[PDB]
Amino acid sequence: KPFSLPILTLSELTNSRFPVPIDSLFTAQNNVLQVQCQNGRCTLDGELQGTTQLLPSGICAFRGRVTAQINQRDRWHMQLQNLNGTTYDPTDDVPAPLGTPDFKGVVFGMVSQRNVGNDAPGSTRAQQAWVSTYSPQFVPKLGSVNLRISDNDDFQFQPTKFTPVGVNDDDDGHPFRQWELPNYSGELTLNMNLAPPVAPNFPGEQLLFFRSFVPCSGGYNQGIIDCLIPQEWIQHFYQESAPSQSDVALIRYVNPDTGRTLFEAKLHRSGYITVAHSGDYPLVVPANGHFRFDSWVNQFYSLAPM
Amino acid sequence: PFSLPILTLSELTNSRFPVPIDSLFTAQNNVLQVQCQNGRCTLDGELQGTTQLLPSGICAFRGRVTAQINQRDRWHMQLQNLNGTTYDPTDDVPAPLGTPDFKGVVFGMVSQRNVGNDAPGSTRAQQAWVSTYSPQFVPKLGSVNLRISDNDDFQFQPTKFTPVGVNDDDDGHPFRQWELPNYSGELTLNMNLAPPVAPNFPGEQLLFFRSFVPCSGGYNQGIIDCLIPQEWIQHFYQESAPSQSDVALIRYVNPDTGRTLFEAKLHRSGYITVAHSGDYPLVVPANGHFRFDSWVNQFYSLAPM
Repeated sequence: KPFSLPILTLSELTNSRFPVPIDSLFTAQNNVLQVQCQNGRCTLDGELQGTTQLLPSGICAFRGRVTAQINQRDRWHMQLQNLNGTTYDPTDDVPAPLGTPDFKGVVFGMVSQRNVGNDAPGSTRAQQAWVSTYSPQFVPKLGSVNLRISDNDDFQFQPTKFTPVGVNDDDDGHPFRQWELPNYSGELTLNMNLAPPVAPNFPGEQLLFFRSFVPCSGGYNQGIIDCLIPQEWIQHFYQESAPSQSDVALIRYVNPDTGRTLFEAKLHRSGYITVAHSGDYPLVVPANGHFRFDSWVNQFYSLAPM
Repeated sequence: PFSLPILTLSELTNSRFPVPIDSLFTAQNNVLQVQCQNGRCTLDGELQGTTQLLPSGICAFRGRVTAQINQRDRWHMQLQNLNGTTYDPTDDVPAPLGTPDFKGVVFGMVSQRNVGNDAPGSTRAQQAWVSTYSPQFVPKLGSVNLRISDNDDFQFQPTKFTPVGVNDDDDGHPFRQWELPNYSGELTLNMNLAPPVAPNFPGEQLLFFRSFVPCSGGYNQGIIDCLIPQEWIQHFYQESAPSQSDVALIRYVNPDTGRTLFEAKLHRSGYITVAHSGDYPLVVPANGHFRFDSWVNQFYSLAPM
C-alpha cells in the first residue's frame, strides 16, 4: 500500500490546531522551549494521537450540558460529552476529550443552547462566551470546563455547544502561549497520555510549521497558531493507513504548473516536518505550490538547504 | 477506480453548514425544487455552485468594511474570496464561494485586524448577523451588509465573518433552507447555478445528510440537509475518478456484522436517491457507512429501503 499526500494548496488546507485556513509556512529557530501540541497529531500510518479527532469543526469546540453556576469569573459549569454527543469517559487513555484546546490562553466564541426534556423543549439561545484554559475550573480531563458569558440572565441548565472563533491573551495578564499546554486536570495535577514532544535532532534542521493568523478580540496579538501537519493530511493518513517503510518520508514542495521542485523536507513517521535552514523564516513560495511524497529515507538523510 | 471515504455519520461534516452530520433523512417528493449551491460536486470531482473545499469556508465571509448606512443592515462589507484574493464579479459562479445558499439569518461573530496606517494590528470581535433576505445582501455584486451588536467598536478595516448558527428573522422572514437568496439585487435572476436535483424514477426519493444546527432564540429545529457530505466532496476532488455510468450503486453497510442494510443510487452529478415513500428519518447503527458497489444506470431498480 503506497504512501501518499493529498494534493492541496495552502489556501485549500485547514489548521489542525484551530478551525481556520492555513495562511503560510514558517520555519522556527530551535529554542529551549518544547513543542508538544495535542491537536493535529497523527502518525503517517494514520494513528491519531493526543486530543486529535477528524473534524475541523471539532477543533477547540466543546459539547455538553450546563449544570451549575459559581460565584467566580469562570461562572458556568459545563459538564462535557464527547463531541459526537456520546458520554465522556474520564478513564480513557487520552489527555482530555478530543478537540480540547492545547494551549494556554482564552478562546472566545459563542455558546448556544437547545432545550430538551420538560422545561420549554426546543427553545434556543446563543451568545458570546469565553473559555480560559488558565482557569482552575478548566478541567476537561475530569469532565468539565467553566464558561464566561456576556449575559448571565439568559442562560439555562440545558444542552450546550461552544463554537470557537478566535483566541486572546486574558485581560488580567495571563498571555496567549501556543506552545504551553494547559493543565487538563487543573492546578497541582500533571497531564497524562500526551502525544510526545517533537524536535529536530539533526544539526542544521528546524521544524516547519503550517501557520495561521487567527482572529483576536482586542489588542494587538497576531493570533499565531502553528501546526505540525494540516487537518486534511491527518484525514488522508487515517483513510489510507499506509504502513510506513522507514522513519522518514522525503517530501518535495513542487510548483505543478512549471513542474519544478522548490525545496525538500523530511516528513517524520510520527507526523511532523523538518527542513535544513537556520533562523526564523516565513517561506516565500508561489501560491499554487504543494508537497508531494518522494521516497522513504532515514534520519540521517542530508536535506538540500532551503 | 471510483471510491468513497470510509467515515461514520459522526465523522462527517455538513456541506451546507460547518457542523457534523447528525442523521440521514429521506424526504417526500414535493413541488418545491432542491437546488442548493453549497455541497455540490460531481463524482469525478468538479465542484459546482458556490462550493469550495474547507468546512471553515461554508457560510463564511471575508473582506473589508467600507461604509455604514442608516438601515438595520448597517455595515457595508466589500467581499474578497475566502483566501484573501480579490473577488471578480464576472467569474462564472453564483456568488463568492462559501456564500450561504438559503433564505434566513446567519448569526455568528465578526472579527477585524487593522492594516495600513491606522493602528495596524489592532483587533476587535463581536456578535453579528447576516440576513440573506436583506436588499443589501448582494454577494454576487461583491458585498453584503452586517448587523452587529456594538456600533461604536467597529472600523473600516479587514473583516471576517465566522458563522455559528441560523434563525428565522423577525417580521415574517422565516428560515427556508430550500429557498435560494437573490445573490444579486431584487429583480435580478441568479446565474451559473448548480442545477436542480430531483428523483426521475418512480418510487424514488432524495436521501439527505441532516444536521440540527444552532439557533439564537425561539423554537426552530435548525434543520440543514445536504446532498453529500463535505468529506465526500474533498475525496472526489482528489481522486477525479472518471465516472463510468450515470449512477454509482452504493450500499450502506454495518462493518462489524458485515451486512448491507440498504442500497442507494449515487448519481454522477452528486446526489443520492433511495426507493422509499414518505418523510423518514433513518434509524441505522452508529458504525454504518456507505461503500461503492458498482456502476449501474438510471433504470436500475433499487431494493426498497
